[PDB]
Amino acid sequence: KNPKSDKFKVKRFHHIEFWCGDATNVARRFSWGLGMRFSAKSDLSTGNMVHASYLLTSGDLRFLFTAPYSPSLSAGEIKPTTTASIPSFDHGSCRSFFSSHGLGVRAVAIEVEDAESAFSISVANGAIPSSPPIVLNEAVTIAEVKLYGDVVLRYVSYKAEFLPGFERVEDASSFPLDYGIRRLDHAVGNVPELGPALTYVAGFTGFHQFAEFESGLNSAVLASNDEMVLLPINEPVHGTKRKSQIQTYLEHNEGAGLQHLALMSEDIFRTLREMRKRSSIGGFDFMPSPPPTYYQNLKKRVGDVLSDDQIKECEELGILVDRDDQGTLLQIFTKPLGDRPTIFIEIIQRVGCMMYQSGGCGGFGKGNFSELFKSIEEYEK
Amino acid sequence: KNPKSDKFKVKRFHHIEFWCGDATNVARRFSWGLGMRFSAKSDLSTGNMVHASYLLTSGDLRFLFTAPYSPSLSAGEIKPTTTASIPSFDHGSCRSFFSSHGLGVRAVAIEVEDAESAFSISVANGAIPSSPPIVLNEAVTIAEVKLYGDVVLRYVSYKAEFLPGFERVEDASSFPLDYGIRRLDHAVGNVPELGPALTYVAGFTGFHQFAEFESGLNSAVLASNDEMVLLPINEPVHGTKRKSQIQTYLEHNEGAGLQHLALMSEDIFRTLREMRKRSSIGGFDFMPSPPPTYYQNLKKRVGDVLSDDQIKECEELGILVDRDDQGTLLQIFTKPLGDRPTIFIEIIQRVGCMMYQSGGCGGFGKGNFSELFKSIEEYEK
Ligand SMILES: Cc1c(C(=O)C2=C(O)C=CCC2=O)ccc2c1c(=O)n(CCc1cccc(Cl)c1)c(=O)n2C
Ligand SMILES: Cc1c(C(=O)C2=C(O)C=CCC2=O)ccc2c1c(=O)n(CCc1cccc(Cl)c1)c(=O)n2C
Ligand SMILES: [Co+2]
Ligand SMILES: [Co+2]
Repeated sequence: KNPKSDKFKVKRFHHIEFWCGDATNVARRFSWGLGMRFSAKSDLSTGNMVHASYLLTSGDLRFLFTAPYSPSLSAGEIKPTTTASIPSFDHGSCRSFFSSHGLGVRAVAIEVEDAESAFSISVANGAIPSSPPIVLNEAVTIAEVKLYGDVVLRYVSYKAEFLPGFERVEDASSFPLDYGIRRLDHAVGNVPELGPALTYVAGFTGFHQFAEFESGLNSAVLASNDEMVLLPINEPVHGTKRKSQIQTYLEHNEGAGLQHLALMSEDIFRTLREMRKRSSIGGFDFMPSPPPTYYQNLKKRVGDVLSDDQIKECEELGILVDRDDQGTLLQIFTKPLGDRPTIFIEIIQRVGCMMYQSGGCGGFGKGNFSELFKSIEEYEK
Repeated sequence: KNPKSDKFKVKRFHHIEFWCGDATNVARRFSWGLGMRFSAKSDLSTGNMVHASYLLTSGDLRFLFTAPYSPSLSAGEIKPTTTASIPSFDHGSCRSFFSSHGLGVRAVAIEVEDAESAFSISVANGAIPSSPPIVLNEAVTIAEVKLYGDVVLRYVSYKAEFLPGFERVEDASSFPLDYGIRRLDHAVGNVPELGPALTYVAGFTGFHQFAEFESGLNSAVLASNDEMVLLPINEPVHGTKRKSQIQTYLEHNEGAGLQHLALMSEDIFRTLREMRKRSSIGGFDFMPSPPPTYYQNLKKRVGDVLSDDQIKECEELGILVDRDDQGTLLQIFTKPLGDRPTIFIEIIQRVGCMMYQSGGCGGFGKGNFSELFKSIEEYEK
């Protein structure tokens, strides 16, 4: 059931912005590790005396890395005279965010028809304002409201190239890396209490609960009208044998924040080959692979969807597989992206639900908590 | 002339420590960009609840990357009960350093016979204490005094593996990269006033001025007894046509600090091939190459030292060449290592001065200011 109750017209995930201490080093690491091309910049070389911002792209996926310069460079500016390309940016907010949380996501940006209207309606329906709508060069409107913790939901809308004041990156420094990642599938928050977080966000968006079919968490998913903007939220379950990983997150993150970003690949096998090649030479590590019993058990679970060779390829790469009543999901998780055991990345590919492919086809892999548990006890023998 | 006036016995550069916002991402970028192996760690997985510290090595060169965790993880500790592996580390100092200066060098560490004695004698001769001598697991003593700005000179001494509490890195995550870098040749500070900085440092070390043979700077070099610890210092020259790059440093760095690290390669040609291969896929960029007239002029300057093929190879890679009365220097400079136009890296190889090779053979390339200027006007034609 989908009541299509969005209170404003939402299109797609537009970008994810990381707040960094040094944007250069994070962006270059992420570019090599994920196969994303350097596409735009806003920094000293473009006249921005406030913040350094570098954009990586792979398909429709946009990762933005931003860090503050010394406030002294812009001490004479006021907001009417600012050289920042992102008017919501604040030196003090950025430094406090990074000191409190370490490296992580500041903004989940969705593209909307009308960012001023999206902001107004949101705030009229309980959203905590974070940055009022601002029109950039009469072409792009950007607005921000609080999502959870210190993460904002950012609305962007275009009259008709990333943002004004950003410049396309020079051909020489823009090496066309590509490991097959194409778009952001979903973005997941960790919170202390799922109920109040769900009520708040669903309250100002009109996003509906996405139908779902001892692990330390309860979770629910909010979705836009066409279920292409997907925002799951987790809360810890206390009192378990193994301490909840959601609670460990909240502790090391200093509270709520973005837990993982799930990136859709058009060929998860090639993506994982390419990423695993680079794990130990500057890229990303992956969680420990499931035992072979897990892949033995795949024949019964997904033998109508994956061949024996396609299953062996999953075993080669540590890929996980889960199933809805509608589709099949292949997924794998990286180790944390930075120093703290907080944010990580999920690579996914979905099979089925053709009409184009409907959002969320195959679910989010929650059946893999049980199957992993079973397979490890089965492998123990 | 070398009076060998060291006030304590100094051995060699031991390591360079960067203070970071996220040590993971800087270290992984540096590892790939410079061909340095992950060798040791001190972090949550080793019981360190205070800071994440990752060590990269290439030959004798040691780069340490450190960032603070949330203070809440260690809120119950006191210095007698600390889990930090580096007792001088302070959350507030690290955050203030990084917020003020961005990514850069906090510690220039030299190995000495006796770090307690080195500290005491230093302070008795005017050094500003920064961290008193502390004995780690009865095996290693570490002490720190102020060098310039917020950079410390760190003394380390061993009774007889990097530091106690650091663990050797797992074979799988320790990929044996190597582009030919072997040791730190020199470490260079930028200051507002060269005279008072020279007097201070030479005053508490007994380091002597290293003999030297419109560019925007004045500089001098301090050296240990065998001239293997080399610490040049720059000050800006004001009132030039082109604004001094030293002054630009001081402005963007919020004052004095480490300007560049010069890394000796045992094969500068292979190092630069390997680094330039990776410039646009996560590694380091290099300053713009000199005009072809510069390499035409190399035949007259160094034709007795480099063949025509070895010169063409310099032109291929943008390598610079300078000459002492004693030796020849090949050098090249990276673009800034991070967001701000502050710290950069120099790759060098020295030819001559065999006895082993004496320190500083060939100088520091100050003749290349004139030769670059000449060659660009010559290329203009
Ligand atoms: C993130 C994630 C998802 C996911 O995407 C997600 C949503 O998108 C929607 C909300 C529910 C939800 O979880 C699905 C399955 C997962 C994981 C996962 O993170 N992990 C490792 C956990 C782990 C493992 C070992 C020790 C610790 Cl402390 C912790 C798993 O095993 N599975 C099976
Ligand atoms: C760092 C450096 C050295 C060096 O190692 C050093 C010491 O170790 C000892 C003290 C003197 C000293 O300088 C030598 C030569 C250099 C550079 C250099 O940095 N540069 C680029 C500068 C530059 C160029 C263009 C615009 C701007 Cl704003 C700025 C050069 O050209 N040469 C020729
Ligand atoms: Co997920
Ligand atoms: Co130098």
